Amino acid sequence: VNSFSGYLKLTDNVYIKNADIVEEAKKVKPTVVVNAANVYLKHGGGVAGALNKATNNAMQVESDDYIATNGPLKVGGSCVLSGHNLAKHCLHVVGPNVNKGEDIQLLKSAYENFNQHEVLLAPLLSAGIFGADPIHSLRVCVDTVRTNVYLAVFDKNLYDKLVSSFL
Ligand SMILES: O[C@H]1CC[C@@](O)(CNc2ncnc3[nH]ccc23)CC1
Ligand SMILES: [Cl-]
Repeated sequence: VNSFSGYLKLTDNVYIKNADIVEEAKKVKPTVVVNAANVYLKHGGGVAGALNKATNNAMQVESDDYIATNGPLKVGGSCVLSGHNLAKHCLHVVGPNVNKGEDIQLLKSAYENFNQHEVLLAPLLSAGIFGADPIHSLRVCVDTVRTNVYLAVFDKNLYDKLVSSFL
């Protein structure tokens, strides 16, 4: 039993809700919140910009030190950093950005990072400003993640389409 509330159950391990991931994280304080990161951990917009804003830019400050030490992530890769005031940890995961021409096949690799954590609050990877089809992202999530994932979908119209089209 966990404290996630109001989710629709899609499969044994995948759950979905129309919610602002920032507000969900503040309420639940999950062990892991997933960020829709880029390889430079520049949290300018989308989910990343919103999460970082909610940390009063502390996420960005920590991220800049991480990059200065380690260099950029790989597309499809991840790193674990602090969750600041939102969660114990933030798993920064880089899905492919279609608006940069990146290979959508890397979306499966990106979701594999979730399997290193027993329970996560997450957005749909490569959705929104990353330009992928969110219906496809949900399919890859369900077919790749085996740990317990609670998906927050900001857009109510999109949430309803994801549910009604889910096979
Ligand atoms: O087009 C849709 C695709 C999924 C998404 O859910 C991605 N972006 C977010 N997902 C959850 N919480 C959030 N807060 C700010 C941004 C944000 C919405 C756009
Ligand atoms: Cl977005």
